[PDB]
Amino acid sequence: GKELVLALYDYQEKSPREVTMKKGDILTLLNSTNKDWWKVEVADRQGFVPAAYVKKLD
Repeated sequence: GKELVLALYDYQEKSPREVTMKKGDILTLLNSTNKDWWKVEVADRQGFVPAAYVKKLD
């Protein structure tokens, strides 16, 4: 993924495959094939966060 999304809420990772984000963060959308969990890159960290908690910038 190369597109960006905006974190709508803070989100602390709850499992090994998740990643933490803060509201306002601009993340790189890595994979949105799953309806519920999108893989994103926050700073230099990658992982899944709830899809509904981020908003595509496009």
